[PDB]
Amino acid sequence: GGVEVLEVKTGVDAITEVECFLNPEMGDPDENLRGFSLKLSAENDFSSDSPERKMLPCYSTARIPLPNLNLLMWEAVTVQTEVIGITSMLNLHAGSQKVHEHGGGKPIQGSNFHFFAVGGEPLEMQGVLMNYRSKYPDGTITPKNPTAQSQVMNTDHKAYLDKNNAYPVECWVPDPSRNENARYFGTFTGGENVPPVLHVTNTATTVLLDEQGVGPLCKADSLYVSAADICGLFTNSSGTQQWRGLARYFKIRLRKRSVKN
Amino acid sequence: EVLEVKTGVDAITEVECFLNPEMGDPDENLRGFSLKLSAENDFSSDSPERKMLPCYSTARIPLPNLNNLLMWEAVTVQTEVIGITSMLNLHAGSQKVHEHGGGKPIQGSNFHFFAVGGEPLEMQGVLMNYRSKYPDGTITPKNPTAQSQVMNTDHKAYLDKNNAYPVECWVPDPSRNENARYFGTFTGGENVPPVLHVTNTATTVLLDEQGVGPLCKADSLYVSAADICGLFTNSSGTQQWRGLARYFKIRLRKRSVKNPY
Amino acid sequence: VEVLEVKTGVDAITEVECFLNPEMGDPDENLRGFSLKLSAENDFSSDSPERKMLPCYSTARIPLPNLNEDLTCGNLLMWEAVTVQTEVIGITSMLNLHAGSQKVHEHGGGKPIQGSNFHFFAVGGEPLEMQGVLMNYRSKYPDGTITPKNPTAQSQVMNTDHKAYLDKNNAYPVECWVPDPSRNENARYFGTFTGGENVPPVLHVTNTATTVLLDEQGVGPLCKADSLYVSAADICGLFTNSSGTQQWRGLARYFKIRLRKRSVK
Amino acid sequence: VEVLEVKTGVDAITEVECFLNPEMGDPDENLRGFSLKLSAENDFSSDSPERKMLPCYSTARIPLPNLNDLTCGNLLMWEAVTVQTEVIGITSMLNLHAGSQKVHEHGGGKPIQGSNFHFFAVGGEPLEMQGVLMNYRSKYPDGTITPKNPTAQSQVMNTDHKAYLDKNNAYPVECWVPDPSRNENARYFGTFTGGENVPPVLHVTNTATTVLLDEQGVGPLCKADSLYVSAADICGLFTNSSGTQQWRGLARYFKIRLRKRSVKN
Amino acid sequence: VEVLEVKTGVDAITEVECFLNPEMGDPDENLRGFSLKLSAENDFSSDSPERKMLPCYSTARIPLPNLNEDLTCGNLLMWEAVTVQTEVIGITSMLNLHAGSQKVHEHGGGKPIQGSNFHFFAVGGEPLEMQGVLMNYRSKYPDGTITPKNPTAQSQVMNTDHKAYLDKNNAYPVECWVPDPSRNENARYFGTFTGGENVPPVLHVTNTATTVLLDEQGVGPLCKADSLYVSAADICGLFTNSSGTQQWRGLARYFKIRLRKRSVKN
Ligand SMILES: [Ca+2]
Ligand SMILES: [Ca+2]
Ligand SMILES: [Ca+2]
Ligand SMILES: [Ca+2]
Ligand SMILES: [Ca+2]
Ligand SMILES: [Ca+2]
Ligand SMILES: [Ca+2]
Ligand SMILES: [Ca+2]
Ligand SMILES: [Ca+2]
Ligand SMILES: [Ca+2]
Ligand SMILES: [Ca+2]
Ligand SMILES: [Ca+2]
Ligand SMILES: [Ca+2]
Ligand code: NA
Ligand code: NA
Repeated sequence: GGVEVLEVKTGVDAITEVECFLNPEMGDPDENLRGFSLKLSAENDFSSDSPERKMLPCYSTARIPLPNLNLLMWEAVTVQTEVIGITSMLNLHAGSQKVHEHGGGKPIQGSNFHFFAVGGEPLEMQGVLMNYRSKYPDGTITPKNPTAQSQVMNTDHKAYLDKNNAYPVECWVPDPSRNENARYFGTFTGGENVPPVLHVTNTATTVLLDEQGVGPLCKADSLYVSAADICGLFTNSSGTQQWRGLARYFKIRLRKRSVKN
Repeated sequence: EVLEVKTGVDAITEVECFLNPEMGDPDENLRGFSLKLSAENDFSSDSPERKMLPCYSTARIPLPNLNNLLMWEAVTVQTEVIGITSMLNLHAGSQKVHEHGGGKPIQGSNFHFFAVGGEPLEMQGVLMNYRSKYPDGTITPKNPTAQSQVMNTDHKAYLDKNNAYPVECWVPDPSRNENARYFGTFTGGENVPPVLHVTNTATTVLLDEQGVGPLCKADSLYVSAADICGLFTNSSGTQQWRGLARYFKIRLRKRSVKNPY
Repeated sequence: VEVLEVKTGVDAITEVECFLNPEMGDPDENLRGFSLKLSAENDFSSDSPERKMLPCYSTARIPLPNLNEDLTCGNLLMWEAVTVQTEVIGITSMLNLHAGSQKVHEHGGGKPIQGSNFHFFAVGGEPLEMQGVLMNYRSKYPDGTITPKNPTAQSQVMNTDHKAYLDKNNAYPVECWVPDPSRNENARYFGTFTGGENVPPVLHVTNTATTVLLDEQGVGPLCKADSLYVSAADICGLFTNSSGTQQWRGLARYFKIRLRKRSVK
Repeated sequence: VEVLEVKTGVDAITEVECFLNPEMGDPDENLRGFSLKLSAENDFSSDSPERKMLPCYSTARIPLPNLNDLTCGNLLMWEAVTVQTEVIGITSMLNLHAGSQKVHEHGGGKPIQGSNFHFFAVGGEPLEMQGVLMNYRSKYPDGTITPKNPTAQSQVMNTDHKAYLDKNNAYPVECWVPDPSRNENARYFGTFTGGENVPPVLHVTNTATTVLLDEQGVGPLCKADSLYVSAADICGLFTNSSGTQQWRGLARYFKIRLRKRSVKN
Repeated sequence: VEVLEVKTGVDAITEVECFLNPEMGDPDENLRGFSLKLSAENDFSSDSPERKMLPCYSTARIPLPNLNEDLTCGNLLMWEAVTVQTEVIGITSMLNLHAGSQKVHEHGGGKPIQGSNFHFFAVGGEPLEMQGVLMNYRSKYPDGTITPKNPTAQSQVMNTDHKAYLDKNNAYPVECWVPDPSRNENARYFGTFTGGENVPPVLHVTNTATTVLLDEQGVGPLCKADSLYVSAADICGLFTNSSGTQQWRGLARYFKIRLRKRSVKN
């Protein structure tokens, strides 16, 4: 969302600044519950595990188009990123189960995953499943023809994050054996009672240069941003639980680089 | 366009202030607390009272008139949350932890935030529930939609008024604030312990990557804060936010600039 | 004070070593280091805590080797505090789970001390400057304590009337006062508050750790009238008796402070 | 091995990439990456865990481009300089719909949580291990390699229990640790976090590198042109809807950068 | 000391390696590394813990190459400890949840070791200097222990009468004594106490970590009488038996210390 691209060229020197956000793809079970999943089911036998599409958070991604240009290529040098709306979880009056008789609502808590990537091509993913026998729904892209080895490392499960709201977060991780032309960062914190801990500051910049001083190079003059920001579980007054996600901001600086094809 | 730092005898000034917390102040005696929290309101019928909603605090601090032109440049800040030991009173009002025990400490979700800028803090609105009906005397996202639960770029505001912008509705906007520095941490959960450090030896440098601090437009500095420490649980089981004031000491220097006009 | 140069070498350096005992309330002669059992659920309009229930800040004034014996030589010296090594004394005493504490379950050991804690020290050349802040401005504080006077609802946030020196040991309740960040130009203070029923005490000891007390201009606290001021509060958590009653437990703090002679105008 | 100069030539650098699958017990063909359900409350005199209940260390020998023989010219060995490593599949624990006990009526499944151990090593020879037992009287199964001649002293430090991690899916994690008295030619890193309610906390990034050079600037030297990687990544316990519990493990990726080093022998 | 290796190379350097066993109480011959089960709720006026219930500090004197035939010199050569590498041994043993421990719930695995823990080591040129502090000054400590003498209520805070040397292994209860920050001029010590009934043990191992033992003047512990002292306490937490009874569990600690010869003022 909100993609803005600015190229400034003075002679030899060309800079592009990209600003955008990615909305989260938590499942959106109805139009009013944008940012949430469908309520979670539980205790499905591994042999009869058929999760509904709207229950499954997916990775977010966007292809950002750059000024269409040894080759000259756009090189991503820095990123500033932030999770947007962390204070929204201070609403304990709407929908959440009371913590006790006469108390306020229960904060969002529980397992969470915060992840982003910036690359010159789609993020390369490796599939790993909790249960290889899970039957995934139409509209998801999940590991093809999985086996019990898919519960550990099965090198058959290679994919590109090339479609928004399609690759379930539970099925896929960034592939550390690939991604030579992207930088990715994620933290998984698991557990029923895990507190969300989120920091915001406009003073943080991540440098995307590798050990040789080279950033992601934008093949075919396109930049890819990717995210997943599952903040935890929202517990309804009935006890049902729904994932809650938040959008992620990106500001990326790129420069024009002459490079070996 | 920034030129050189002025290096006279009177080229430095120090500003000190504190910001009181704006938790809701539900009666004349409960300054620093919110109204007791409601719970389990349907998203379609969520009408929080004003005194239940903590707000961001801010102050415009007028600076010596200087005047192509000189502007005050904020270089460092020392800041501290004031009165953290008041939470060691476990005899007053709080529910016993168990039969024969002391009162329950303040605990639960918290948010600690401050900013220093040369202009008002720029905010982005994000809601837990876009259908919340916010009370008279609050400034909340205007004409929100389900997209306001994720990122809706319509929701831009300046923190220009005290006791107005609820913390649950607004975050510092990472797409703006070019002339401010902000820092916040949200920690969510029923059982989160407050962890607060005080020392007069800690300094935050406000200079950006180019060595430039916030520049005080119109010879005014803006400080902003929110310090929701957690929930106070009354002996009845009702819960109220507790906030604390924030101290600021800002060092500024005179900076020559080309009038940007 | 206009600060000039550090004085040279040999006897230009002194070390002060001391400890501060904790002031937790000491409800009987056998329970030194503990508070009285905590009360709970007092209405804000009828909150009258007993003295022995209220931990207080510890403080001492340490007299330093006399400088400026030669009053009219026109070269004025003050001791400058440069470094401190400090730690909490007796942290392993909390491994006694056989005495007094409630069993964790049938046949189990005693419950460890845990819960809200506050660890704080300061080193200054004058008394520590405090700001009063109350949970409940209507609290009626007992004889023997020094607490914010004539408080109002504003005293629950920031009321600038409540300024005091930490000028008496075992008198200023920790729950009423904090170091004032708007003052203390001639002291350094450090504190961490961790609140909650189930917080674990986490305490580190090492004789290899040093805190430098010099400010941004390289100047440490300057000891007015050849006096060094140490202050502490080390509330370790709550001790839960077999009945379920709870008492604060505190421990002493050690200080080793290195000072040098500083010329001043 | 006496090290001489780093070689700087054209083919002086190589990269090895691999992953190690976890060895959690694999109690049936469908439950790769899990252990058998845990037994509990076995007397120390009658503790005989089944093989499928015991997570084991993973290890592999990685062959390197052949160098070299003192009679066949100059001596060269690969030196491991850096490693990039991470745990693969951490997001799979976001499946709370399959198998796991509901957290409460109408709730989602219980996340994997509880005791965990994350460990890796890179060496020029097999990892050297020291045996330590919870209970020296534990009878370990066919197919495992456990401390030989265990005694009560094996519950603390029995220097008899020395082994090389030279076999995958054989050395139970609960019986063995890396030996800090050996491993002169390897680097190892591990963290154990124990408890019923411990949250898994796992970071991934392709920007993180661990330098394997020692204080003299020397990395693991790959004897016989082989590198050894070792891992254990027990992520926590999976709680079935019945209340039974199973360990869950995940694979570990390694990318190791090596350079050619001249050596005397 | 379970095992000791002392190597003095051609280059006037000594490397000392040892493993120091924990002293948790050892209530029977099969429960090495554990304490006796804990008692609870003893009145402060009737608190008489049994010896086997009380973990004690571990210590050993390590003999070094005897340097000075001519002890009657104004300058002496002494061993100077420069670095230490240390590790807690056997942390993965706590992954045994099948033996002895109470089930977490019906059909579950055993309860992990958890609760209060203390991890401590020291390297010195002489015995570790200790300060006594008691939870309860009226505790009656058993035969075979060395505990603060003639304690008073001040012994529950700081009573400077309680000075001791850690001069006996398996004798000084951890609950009674701490390293004395007012002494130990010729030793370095490091400890972390984490208290609480549900605390998770968190233990890291790596052979890449080294602690430098030099003071601010670049001088390490100087080994008086050609002896080095290592000291430890590694209480990992409580083991909960299926009955509900609890026992401390401890682990051994490895030391690798590098020393050099220093000419010093007699
Ligand atoms: Ca599909
Ligand atoms: Ca690769
Ligand atoms: Ca591209
Ligand atoms: Ca601060
Ligand atoms: Ca302004
Ligand atoms: Ca009396
Ligand atoms: Ca008495
Ligand atoms: Ca030959
Ligand atoms: Ca060795
Ligand atoms: Ca050895
Ligand atoms: Ca080899
Ligand atoms: Ca001393
Ligand atoms: Ca000695
Ligand atoms: Na008192
Ligand atoms: Na196996």
